[PDB]
Amino acid sequence: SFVGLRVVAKWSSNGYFYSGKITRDVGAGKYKLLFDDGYECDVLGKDILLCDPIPLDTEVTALSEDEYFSAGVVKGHRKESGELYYSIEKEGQRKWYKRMAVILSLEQGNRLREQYGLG
Repeated sequence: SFVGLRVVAKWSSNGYFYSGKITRDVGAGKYKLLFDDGYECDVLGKDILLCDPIPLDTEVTALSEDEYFSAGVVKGHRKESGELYYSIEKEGQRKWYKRMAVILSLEQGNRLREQYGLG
């Protein structure tokens, strides 16, 4: 089963995909998500990506500490102390981001559904 897996799943009300874990198989292609912020919703398998971590060379949206957002490209993954960090390149410069600071826009997550989606 997919229960217990880390995924990146769409939040339908804004179209963005967020990291979380499947907690239940609701049936018929639907799954219960527990997002990493503690929000929970049912999500269709087609809107769930099996990528823990989000892949190298993927376009993502990085969250900066003052509620700004920007696109960047994943160039690294690191483990430090049981936690995942992403190295994100924007305009030739790389910066590190914690897992919750990296999300996918609708257009960024849709690109991945073929290879990673649970549809």
